[PDB]
Amino acid sequence: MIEIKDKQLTGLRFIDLFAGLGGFRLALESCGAECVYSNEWDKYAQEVYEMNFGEKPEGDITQVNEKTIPDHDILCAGFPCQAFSISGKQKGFEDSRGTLFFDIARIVREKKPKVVFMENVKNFASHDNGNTLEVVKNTMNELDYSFHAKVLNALDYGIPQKRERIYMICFRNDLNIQNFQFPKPFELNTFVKDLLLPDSEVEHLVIDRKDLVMTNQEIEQTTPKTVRLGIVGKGGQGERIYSTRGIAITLSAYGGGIFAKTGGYLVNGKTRKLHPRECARVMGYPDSYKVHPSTSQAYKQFGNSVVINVLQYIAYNIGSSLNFKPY
DNA sequence: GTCAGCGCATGG
DNA sequence: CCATGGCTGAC
Ligand SMILES: Nc1ncnc2c1ncn2[C@@H]1O[C@H](CSCC[C@H](N)C(=O)O)[C@@H](O)[C@H]1O
Repeated sequence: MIEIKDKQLTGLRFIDLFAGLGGFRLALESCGAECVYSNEWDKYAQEVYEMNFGEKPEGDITQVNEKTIPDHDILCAGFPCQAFSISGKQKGFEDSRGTLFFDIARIVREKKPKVVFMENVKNFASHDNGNTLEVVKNTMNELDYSFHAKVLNALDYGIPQKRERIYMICFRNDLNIQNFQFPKPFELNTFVKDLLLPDSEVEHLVIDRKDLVMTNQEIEQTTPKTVRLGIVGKGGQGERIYSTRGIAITLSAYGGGIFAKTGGYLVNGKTRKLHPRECARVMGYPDSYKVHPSTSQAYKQFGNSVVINVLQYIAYNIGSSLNFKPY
């Protein structure tokens, strides 16, 4: 993560829905806001959260009466993406994992917060011939909010990962906010090779396979794109090998392949997958964040999360717009 | 609960 | 043509 000296959000409160690791929390707290409620039902997510923040998130959102919730100013929520991802069955709202959005709607109507800030995958904006996005747009307008959405590739903001996501911000109609804007991009100056650990700590992650085919030569100069050097088996998800001089591919939570959830990389002549910590780093997490003791669960948790750095820049821009109230 | 081989939509 | 991003069955 980046460091914010001008704390544009001091004195405001928010809630953490579908918390996971608490990615939304680090982002907002670094700016000066305060967390007053949280909610996440996965047994293990509940453990890491407690370990790093010191409180236990409430359970199942579908059975929590909306009137218990504390008063707040910003509702943070990165709802489930398996029903909308380009790697799935694309069942949208017909999937019981796809109807969460409406519980958000339910909560919003009662507490009328100043800002709603959500996140989801690139394909959300194109699913069902574009109908799905309209539905979120119209429901938000009807509840008296404005709607702002855009797709941002992580490599345009300092993190070497090809992760494209749609971000959605909604201000309450009576505040009259007319100058919010999405941060401007910049040149990358960090690559996969600048975050790896020493060879003595990753020795157990190596893999020697004899169905290894080489389709390209290792490059000699840095670039901001994924460079495939080889393949194993048939070359499907988790069977592709890239270079440490380019950038990482999207980390996932239920992935397959011999190089599951992270991908394979050629390091100093040997091929291997990434360490939980090297995963924490390509997601922009700080070396002080204690990860879960069970390696397996740790991989899944990272593949489900958000990048910290992008959430930060957008967070700042939000506060700036709320703070401009001239005579 | 963990592992690994898959199979096809979408965007050039 | 060419490359990327969860589901399902096995123990
Ligand atoms: N019905 C429900 N009630 C509560 N939490 C739920 C839920 N359905 C799914 N979840 C949890 O929703 C999360 C969505 S992914 C979000 C990750 C989070 N943004 C990050 O910063 O790490 C998963 O952890 C899932 O276990």
